[PDB]
Formats: sequence, structure tokens, C-alpha cells
Amino acid sequence: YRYTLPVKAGEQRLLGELTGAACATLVAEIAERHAGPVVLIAPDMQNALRLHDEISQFTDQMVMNLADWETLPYDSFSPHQDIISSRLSTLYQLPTMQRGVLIVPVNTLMQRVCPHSFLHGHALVMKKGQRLSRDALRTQLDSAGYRHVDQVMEHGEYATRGALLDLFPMGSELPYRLDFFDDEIDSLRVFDVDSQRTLEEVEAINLLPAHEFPTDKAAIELFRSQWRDTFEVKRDPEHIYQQVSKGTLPAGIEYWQPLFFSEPLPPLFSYFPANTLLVNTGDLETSAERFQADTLARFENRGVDPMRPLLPPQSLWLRVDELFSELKNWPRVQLKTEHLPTKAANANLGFQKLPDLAVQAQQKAPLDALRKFLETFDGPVVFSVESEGRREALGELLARIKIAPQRIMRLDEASDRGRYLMIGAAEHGFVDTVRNLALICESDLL
Ligand SMILES: [Co+2]
Repeated sequence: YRYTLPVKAGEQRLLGELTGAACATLVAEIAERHAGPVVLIAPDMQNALRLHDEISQFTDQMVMNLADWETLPYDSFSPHQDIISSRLSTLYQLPTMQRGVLIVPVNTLMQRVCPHSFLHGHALVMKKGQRLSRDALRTQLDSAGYRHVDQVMEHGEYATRGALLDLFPMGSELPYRLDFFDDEIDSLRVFDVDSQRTLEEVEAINLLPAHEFPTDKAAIELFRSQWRDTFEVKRDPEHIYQQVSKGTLPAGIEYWQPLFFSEPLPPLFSYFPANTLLVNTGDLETSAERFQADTLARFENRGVDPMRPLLPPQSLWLRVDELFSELKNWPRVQLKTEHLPTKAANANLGFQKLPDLAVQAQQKAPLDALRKFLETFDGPVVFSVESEGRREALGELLARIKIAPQRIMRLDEASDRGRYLMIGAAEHGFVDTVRNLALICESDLL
């Protein structure tokens, strides 16, 4: 390899001369080289979701996103229950993550989180044949924040119907149906929410709390006390204090999350294993500054409602200088598009933009540009395509100029001067001039 990976706290490596999907190939390579997890910091949400799908193409290591709440700061609305489930799962497993890539956008990385000690402290496991009564389980579920419904359809719900208890654990893809004989769990079975029908039997399940904050009697008492240390209380029933005191979670309650905890919310960095390598794209400083400014604007413009006085931004988000202070504890690879000058910490990787390969599909000399490239380029060329199907809108089309792409799911399988086919989300291609390989995505042809 043309670069070593940084290891010391605060030690940077800058990799330059990147274009298109090259970044995704590099994060995949880094995750494969690094014994330990990799946390990829993307400048914003659009890039983080793009990078998730692209990196997945080029590695068989797990690629996960820490899901953002997807509300704006001090939103009048609460996050989608599927997002909360995904976040709780990801946060819960993060400290023991050994390999793979966790992608976190800048805005998300700056948001303070519940402490891992809360997740584990409110977690529940149960096993078949284990001594649990339906009534005993219900009381734990209520304190854990779960909502008692007649029929379970969403995460964070449970239903008590006769001798059964249904529940949809936060942090689980599926819901479960438990039957009880003699105050022990007779069985646990996946079930399907749409048909409400029992499927496969399972040995055991784990549940996480229904929110990223406690909502039991003690936490409500804490919330009330800390609310009074901070804000006024009005009598009106639509006042946040009044609602939470009655056991009701108002929409948007997430932005008073700190009031449910007796200590300040930690940085997300507190979850990262000691052997974590950071990687980032874009301009982390300008992205962080833009978010900080954005979060202040939300505070200033939304802080005028006497029913909903807001906590200061520092209670929920790192300042930019705090973010860079946290970053100093970790080795980081910075991925840059530009050609870098010679420096101890810099390596250029040799990716260049593809030439003009655009088709003039109104037939004159239509594929003339693709043609001349394929005849001239004497390394492997790998076409990239979004589906297993439309691998033939292209692949049947490539049989027209004597190209029959062999197909692989690994870049390192492309030997010699072969033409190849890959399925994945890679948006734009490149020419790796060091390895002498070209990737061509559909978007480069159109
Ligand atoms: Co140079």
C-alpha cells in the first residue's frame, strides 16, 4: 500500500487525489486493513447515506449508520419509532464492536447521547422455560417505557391478550409472542405484525428501553426537579412539565432529554472502543461550524413559547471546539479530492476522472466515446450497475460491441485486461492510475 494507517491519538493521515466512488473503495480497504472498528464521519446526512450503500459494495464487513433522529433541533415532533429502535441497537453494540464501519454524519456526531450505562441498566433478557409471569413482565415493560396497546404494530409496544404477551422490542427487527404456563415462559415466537400470525420459535430475546431516556416514576421525579432548577412552570395542561408529570410524553420531548438524567449527556465518543480508527470526508470544520450555527438559530427562533421553554444547545450538542478536542484522542484518516503536496502525513492515491464517455443515443456515432476508451485502456474495466436485473440493460448492450463482462463481487478479482460487471450503488466511476483499473458507473455513460 502507498500509505500506512495512523495509530496514535490525534495522528492524521491525508489521502488525496480521490474522485467519485474511490472514497467508498478506500473506506472499505481501511476497514479491512485496520484490526478494530472504523468510524466514518461524513459532512452531512446526504453523503452519509450515499457512503453507506457505496462502501457496502466493496466490502463484506458490516456497514452501519448511526441513524440521526431526523427531526430539526427543538422540533415540535418526535422521531420515527424505527429510527429510535435502530439508534438504540447501534449505540448498545458500539462499545464491543470489533470490526466494520460505523458511519456518523457531523450533525449526529456533535449531538450528545444517553450514556451506555443507561441502555444496559434498563435492558431485559428472557429465555424459554425461565420463571416469568405475564403480570411480572408487564410491570417491567411499563417502567422501561413500553406502550400498552391492544395490538402490537410498532417498536416500543406490548399487548396483554389472555395468556399471551406480544411485544416489539426496541433494537429488534421483529416482534415476539410469549406464552405463559405456570409463571414461566412456555415459548417465544417471532410473529408478523400485518397478519398477526405466529412464525418461528426462538430461544431468547433482549429488549432495550423504549426511549433514549428513562420514563419511570423516579425519572419523572428527577425531570420535575431538574425542570424547576432550570425553568418556570405554568398551570396550563399543555405545559411540558404538566404533561410529563401525568405520565404523558409530549411530541418533541426528545429535546429535553438531558432533564431525565442526573448527569450531563456524554459525547458519542464515550462509546467508541479504544482501538477505533476515524476516517472522514469533506471539510469537518466548516460542516461543524455550519451545524453549530444552525443549532443556535433553532434555539433563538423557537425559544419564545411559554409552554415549551428550551434547554441551551450545550446541553444536547458539542461545541465545535469541544468536537475537535474529542477528535484529538483518535487517529484519523482524512480523505481529500484534491491533489496534495508532499508532506509527512500526505499520500496521493492516483484516481482521476473518467474521460467524456457520454452517449449520443440518437444514433450517429453513438458509443464512439465508450468504444475508443475500451480499446485504449489496457487494465481491467469494471462496469457498475445498481440492480441484478439492469446488469443486462447494460450487459445485453455490451454484447453488441463484443464485450461480455465476467461478473465478480470483489475488485481484487479483476485481473489483467478483463471486462467486468459489479452490482451496487456506486454513483460515479474513476480511473485508478496506480492499479491501472477503471470503474464505470451507469451515470458516467448517461
Ligand atoms: Co504532485
